[PDB]
Amino acid sequence: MSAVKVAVTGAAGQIGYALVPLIARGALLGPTTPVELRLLDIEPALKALAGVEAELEDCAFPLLDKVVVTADPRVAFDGVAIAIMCGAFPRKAGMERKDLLEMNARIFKEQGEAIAAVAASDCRVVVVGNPANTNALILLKSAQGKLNPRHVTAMTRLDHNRALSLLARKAGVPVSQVRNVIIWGNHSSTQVPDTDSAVIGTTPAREAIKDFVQVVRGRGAEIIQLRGLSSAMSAAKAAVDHVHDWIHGTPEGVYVSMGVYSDENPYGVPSGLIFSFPCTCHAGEWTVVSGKLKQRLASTIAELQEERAQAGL
Amino acid sequence: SAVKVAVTGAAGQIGYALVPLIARGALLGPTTPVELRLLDIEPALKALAGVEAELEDCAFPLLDKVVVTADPRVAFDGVAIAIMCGAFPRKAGMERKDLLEMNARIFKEQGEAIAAVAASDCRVVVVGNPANTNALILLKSAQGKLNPRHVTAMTRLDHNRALSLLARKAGVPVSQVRNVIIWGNHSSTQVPDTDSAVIGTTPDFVQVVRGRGAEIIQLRGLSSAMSAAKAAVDHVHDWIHGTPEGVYVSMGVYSDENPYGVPSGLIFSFPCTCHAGEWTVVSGKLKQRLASTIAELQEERAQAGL
Repeated sequence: MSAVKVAVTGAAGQIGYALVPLIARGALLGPTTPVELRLLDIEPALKALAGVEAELEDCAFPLLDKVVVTADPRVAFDGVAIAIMCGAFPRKAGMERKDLLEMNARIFKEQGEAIAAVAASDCRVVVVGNPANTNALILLKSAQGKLNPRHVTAMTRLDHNRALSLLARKAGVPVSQVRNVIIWGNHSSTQVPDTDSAVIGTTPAREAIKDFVQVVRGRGAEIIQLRGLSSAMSAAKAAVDHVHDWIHGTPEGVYVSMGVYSDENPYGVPSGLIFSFPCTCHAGEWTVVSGKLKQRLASTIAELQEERAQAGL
Repeated sequence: SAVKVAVTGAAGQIGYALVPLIARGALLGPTTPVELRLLDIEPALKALAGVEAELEDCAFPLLDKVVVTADPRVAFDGVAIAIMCGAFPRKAGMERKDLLEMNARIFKEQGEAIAAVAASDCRVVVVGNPANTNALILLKSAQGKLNPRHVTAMTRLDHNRALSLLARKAGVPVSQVRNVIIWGNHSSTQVPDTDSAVIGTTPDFVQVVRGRGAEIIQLRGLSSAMSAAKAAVDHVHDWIHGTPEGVYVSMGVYSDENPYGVPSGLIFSFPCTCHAGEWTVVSGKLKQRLASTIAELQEERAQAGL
C-alpha cells in the first residue's frame, strides 16, 4: 500500500493544471489508491510549479501522499510507475511540422534517457505533447533497449472521444451508448477517424444515422477559434482515460484508440512506429484488435515514416 | 432525469476547473446524470461555446446536456443547484461601498431570476466574492421564493486550507485531520479555529490561512482556481450526500436561530453537519472571538443596500 509514483511533465501548463486534480482525486489509479505526484517543467517554471503544488495542498486530497516539483527529469522520474508526458516545445508561427519535430527531439531524448535511468522497471508512459507519436518513438529509442516497447504509447484518445461524442450527437443518442470508433495512425491531420465498427448499444452506428472526418480533424483548431486557447480540460480528461483503460482494463466489448509500438501488428503496418490502433487492455497490457479494416492507412503511414526519418531515426 | 445544475461565471478559471468535475460525477455521485447550464456575460459567449465544445469532447457518460447563455433566466430555468462563481470584477483601489453596490446589482438580478424560474427547492452556493454578502443579497432579492436554509456561501476553501496546514504542522496525512472551523465572513476577518480539530481519534496558523490566497497569487500570478473549484464541489457534495459521522464542515449559512448568539439576518460561516441536503449548525464549539467578523458582515449588509 505504498503510494504509486506518477510523473506529469509540462506540469506548469494548462493541460497539467486540469490533469493533476484528477490524478489526486483518484481518477487515474482508483479511489482507493494513494498517489505521489512528481511534477516536471522547465527551470523558469519553478515558481509556477510551487503554485500548483500549493493549490494541490489546498485541495486536502486524502489520496495525495506527496507532491514533488522539479526541473530535473532524473528527480521527476525517480521510481515512477506512470509518466504522462504533456511537456513539449509548442508550435510557433512560421514552423513547419518538421521544425516542431526537430525542437521536440531533444526534449524526448533527454526524458527517455532519464526514464530508463531512474523510473521503475515496469513504468508505463503516455505522450500527450505533440508531435505525440514521434515524440513517443524518440523517447522509446533513446532508452537504448532499457524500456519495454509495449510500455511507451502516444495519446489519440482525445480524437477518439471527440469522435464518440460527434457520432452520439449525429445519431441523437447518449454518448454512454456509443463505442468502438477507431482513430488510426498519426495524431495529426492524417489521422483516419473510422466509424465503420462503431455501435450504439449493439447496433451498427450507420443503421442509426438518418463531414465527420473533417470535423474530427479540425476540432482542435475549432477549440482555439472559440477559446483563444488550445484544449486543456478535454485533453486532461482523455489522458486519464487512456491511462485508466490501460491499467484497469477496457470493459467487455469495448476497444479504444492508442498509439502503440507497431512491431508485430496484425494489419501489416510497418514495424518501428508508434501508430494508433484499436486496442483492448487487460492485465495492464494493450492488445491490438484485428479484423477492423488497408489503403485507407497509406497517407498516415507515409507521414509517420517521414517524421521518423526527420527524427534521425 | 438529469439534475439541472447552473454555474455562473462559467467562462472564468474556477468555472473551467469546476465543470469537468461536475460532469464526471464528483458533485452528485456515480449514478446521477447532470445537465449543465452555464452563465457568463454576453461578451464571454464565444468563450462559453468553447467550454461547451470541450465538455462535449470529454464524452462524459453522465453529462446529458449543456446549455450556454448570457441570460440568467435561461441559466436558472428549472435548476436544482446553482454554483455562483461570477461576481463583479474588483478594480484597482475601488471603494468597498462601490464594490458592494455593483455586486448587489448582479446578485439582485440573479436572485430574482432564481425566484422566477428555478426549482422551488433549489440549493445555492455563492463562491464569487464578497461571498457571504452576495449570498445574502441573492436570498433577500428572491422575495420569499428561496428557502433561507438553501442559500449558502463558500468557506470550504479556507476550511480545506486549514485542514492541510494543520496536517503539515502535525506531520500527518491530511486524511487523518478533521473538524477545523472557519467562523464568520469569507474575508480577512474569518476566524480559523483548530480548538475542536481531531487527528485520528485524538483532540502563525491564523495569519497563514488568512494569507493563503495572496500566497497563491504570488506564486502563480493568478488567483486560486483548481482549489476553489474542488472546494465548491466538496461544499455541495457534502451538503447533498451528507457529512460522515463525527465530521463537520464549514459553511456560510443563514444565521437565524443559531446557537452562538450571532445576530440574525446574516450569512455566517459555522461548523455544520449535513444530511440529505440540509445543514445543521453544530453547537458548543465556542463568543467574543466573533465580534469583529460579525461587525464586518453587518457593515457589508448595510453598504450593500440591505
